[PDB]
Formats: sequence, C-alpha cells, structure tokens
Amino acid sequence: SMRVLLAPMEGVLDSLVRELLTEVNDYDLCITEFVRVVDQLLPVKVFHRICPELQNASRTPSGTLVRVQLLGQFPQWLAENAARAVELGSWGVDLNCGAPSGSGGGATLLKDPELIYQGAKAMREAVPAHLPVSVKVRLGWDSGEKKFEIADAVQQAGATELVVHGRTKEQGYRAEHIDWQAIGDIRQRLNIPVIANGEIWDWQSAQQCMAISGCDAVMIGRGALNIPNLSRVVKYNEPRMPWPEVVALLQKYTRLEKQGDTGLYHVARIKQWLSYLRKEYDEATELFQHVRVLNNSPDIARAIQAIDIEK
RNA sequence: GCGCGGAUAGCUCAGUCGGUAGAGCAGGGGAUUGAAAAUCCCCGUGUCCUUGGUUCGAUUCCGAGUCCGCGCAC
Ligand SMILES: Cc1cc2nc3c(=O)[nH]c(=O)nc-3n(C[C@H](O)[C@H](O)[C@H](O)COP(=O)(O)O)c2cc1C
Ligand SMILES: [Mg+2]
Ligand SMILES: [Mg+2]
Ligand SMILES: [Mg+2]
Ligand SMILES: [Mg+2]
Ligand SMILES: [Mg+2]
Ligand SMILES: [Mg+2]
Ligand SMILES: [Mg+2]
Ligand SMILES: [Mg+2]
Ligand SMILES: [Mn+2]
Repeated sequence: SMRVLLAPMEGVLDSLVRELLTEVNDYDLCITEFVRVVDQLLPVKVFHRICPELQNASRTPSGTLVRVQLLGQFPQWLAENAARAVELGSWGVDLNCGAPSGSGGGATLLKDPELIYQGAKAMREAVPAHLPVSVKVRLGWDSGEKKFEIADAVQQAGATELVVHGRTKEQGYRAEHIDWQAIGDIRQRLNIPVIANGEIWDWQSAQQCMAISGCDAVMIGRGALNIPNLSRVVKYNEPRMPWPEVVALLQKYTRLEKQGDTGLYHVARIKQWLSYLRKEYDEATELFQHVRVLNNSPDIARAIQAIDIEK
C-alpha cells in the first residue's frame, strides 16, 4: 500500500511549512532543502538551520520523519557531510541529482553517471548501514538516453531507493513533457524501490501516475502547496482542504517564528504560498489582492489574522 | 570589430520556475597567555560590476554600458 513523500523544495518547504503541512497530512517522509557541499565539511549550524528537526530525532513536531539532502559532487566531501548529517540525527541522507545547471552538482551529474556512482557509493559507505541513502534524479540533461545508466549507477552504489522526477533537466517544470512511462521502465530494471515524481495534483492524477509507472510510492512537490492536504486527497480520496481551513493554516503560519528572519519572511512566504493556492482556490485570488501591497511583517500578519474564519 | 559564457563580502566560493544573500578563510572582540600561536565564545548590513525598467517584491526577468575568458572578423 501507498507511500507519499513530501518533496524537497528550496525556498518553499522549510521547517515551518513542514511543521504546518505534516500536522494535517499523512506524509511518510519529508526531504529538507539541499545542503550545498563543495570541498569542505560544513559546520553544525548549517545543518541545524536547514533541519531544525535534528533536535527532535529528525522528526517534525507531529512526528513525521525528515531526511537531509546534499547537493554536490566530490565523493570525499559528500561522505563527510553525510556522516555529519546522520551523526546529528538525520534519518538517512538524500543526494540531489536534479537541480538545474560552476561547481559540479545536481543535474550536471546526469551527464556522467559514473559521478553518481562514486558520490552515492561514498555516501552509502559513510552512513550506518540500516539508515537509508536515497538519490533523486531527473531522466537526463537534455534527453533520456542515459536513464538506465543513471538508475543503474544508483543501484550499483548500494542506494536504498531512487526517486525519479519524470523530466529531463531542459524540460524544466513543463507539464506536457512528464514521462511516467519512463519511470515505469526504470522501476522494472531495478531491485530497489523506485518512487515516482512529477505532476501529481489530485487523486485522479496520482492514480494515473501509479497505474502508468507501476510505482506505489510517489513524491509530491508543487501540488502539496496548491492543496495543503494533498497526501490525504491522494491516499484516501478525501476532498481538498476547504478554503476556511486553508486560511486557518495561513494564520498559524503567521504565528510561527522563523529563526534568523531578516525582517520580511512572512511578507515573502505568505505571498508565495498564496501564488500556489490561487491555481486551485478562486478565493486565494481575492486574498492575494488584499495583501498584495503590504510590505512589512507586522502588517501582513495583522491582516491575515484579522480574517474571520466563520464569515 | 563579431559570437558564446562570465562578474556575488578583504579573498575563495554557495545561491531551483522572482519571495528578500551565507559558508570557509582573512580580519576584529572575548576567554586563555608573560606576551603570542592554537583551541573555545562573539562579529556574515555586501549599491549581488554600474545603470534604467517590469513587478507588491529582482542576484534571478527586460533595455543600456563596462570589464574578464574562450574563437571568429584586422
Ligand atoms: C521551488 C522549487 C524548489 C525545488 N527545490 C528542490 C530541492 O531543493 N531539491 C530537489 O531535489 N528538488 C527540488 N525541486 C524539485 C521538486 O522536488 C520536484 O522534483 C519537482 O517539483 C517535481 O514534482 P512536482 O510536479 O510534484 O512539483 C524543487 C522544485 C521547485 C518547484
Ligand atoms: Mg525560489
Ligand atoms: Mg513573475
Ligand atoms: Mg581569528
Ligand atoms: Mg547583507
Ligand atoms: Mg540591476
Ligand atoms: Mg511600480
Ligand atoms: Mg531594481
Ligand atoms: Mg518580466
Ligand atoms: Mn553563484
């Protein structure tokens, strides 16, 4: 039966939003924003700012497990930073092989799958054996020709599981190009679990994805902001969160403190989440207009909190 | 002169469809020391090369300019 992962989303799904979402969902796991590794062991404070859940045994307050993601190339430094992530409490570690476009990392590793093998292998070897080492890949740089070589590099590295985002790097976030079929081909070749990713917005689209890919584990990104209870919609075919409950969730958000807030976190992030929500809720367009021009946190917090959920 | 790619803190670098830039090192302060170094605590406010524009909001998108690297006009 079905696993649903919350995707890593740099600048969107930080610890606050992971707190808020996990409370009203049944996500099986969340991935952190990437920790960017070059050629040094990063200090403890970087891992704690990216993953505050490390001080709660790698769990959000409602209890959902969280896993730190690394983005980088050099095997020695991926290994040292992976070991630190798990020593700090991370429930395994994830390698990013999908980020666009320099120091090597993300999607660039997809041009030479040997680098995926070396990076992931060194990670697997530095992390205690029963903690998961996952890798998240796109299908290729500007084509899908190497997708089997990529998947095979991850498996031969000894990785626990592979998430496949069903697009090349050059295909971006374009909907017409999603290739759940290719995820399925990859799933049939590998012995390790393959988790499908891309263009899951609701129950029906998750059913289509699982039917076509053959996966019963999926990862959801953008759709998890559009519809804040998407995991339950997808798993149990519940209705999308009603608009008054979405507004209550945003109110809660405005009451969470962001560590190191340079002053405009809620201005930024309330407006950002609203731009996702208006793809789905007519009501989010009105609310976005009402807060559009508020340019400080006191003002936006006061306006969001003043909305009467009963009216 | 023409293409393509660059320009982020004193230096080396990080920076996901636009959401408010942060590590390491140097450096400054504390502890420590006879005084230092090393170690532990603290300092991360940059016209994001300059400029105009779009936008509620630009390192990011658009125009202009400069400088740098590569390969084509002397
Ligand atoms: C704003 C944004 C930030 C993202 N940041 C990351 C990231 O930090 N790491 C990563 O592996 N993928 C990242 N992704 C990719 C997503 O995890 C996911 O693979 C992609 O959005 C496709 O899934 P979706 O159609 O369900 O959104 C990001 C995507 C978006 C839109
Ligand atoms: Mg962003
Ligand atoms: Mg825009
Ligand atoms: Mg010093
Ligand atoms: Mg600053
Ligand atoms: Mg400018
Ligand atoms: Mg204006
Ligand atoms: Mg401007
Ligand atoms: Mg524009
Ligand atoms: Mn950069």
